[PDB]
Amino acid sequence: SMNPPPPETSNPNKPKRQTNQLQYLLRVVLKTLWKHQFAWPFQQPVDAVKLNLPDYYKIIKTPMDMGTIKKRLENNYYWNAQECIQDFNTMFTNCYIYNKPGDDIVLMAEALEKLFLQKINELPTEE
Ligand SMILES: O=c1cc(N2CCNCC2)oc2c(-c3ccccc3)cccc12
Repeated sequence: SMNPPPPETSNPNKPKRQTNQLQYLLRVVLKTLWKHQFAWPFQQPVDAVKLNLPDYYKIIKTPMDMGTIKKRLENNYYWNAQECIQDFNTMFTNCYIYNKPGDDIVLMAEALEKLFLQKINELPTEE
């Protein structure tokens, strides 16, 4: 059993910016979810080998995790806020796609997503 390579966190061929919205996504949104009691499973890529989930990367073709998002934000990898917001949503959706409703991992994702939605509701207007 093998894990795929993780998502890229640097790409000199990809245009990127610092924006006040992206700064908010790191300082407020990522920071808030990262410190949460249920953050730990989402702080790095899913290790499908160690977790004995050999079908994981057959079902999940767009893996994403907050470790990757954190690195991307710190590196200023993104062009806009929507790209980063999409990464968070991909992470949550992967969990709901792979697992059953009410599973502990799904409950954890739901708690993080609730806070995510609350914080992005107050995403500042672009300066
Ligand atoms: O979709 C998942 C599906 C699963 N599993 C399916 C249910 N049993 C635990 C692993 O785990 C996940 C984990 C995880 C990582 C380390 C320990 C525990 C969980 C993290 C993120 C997503 C999943």
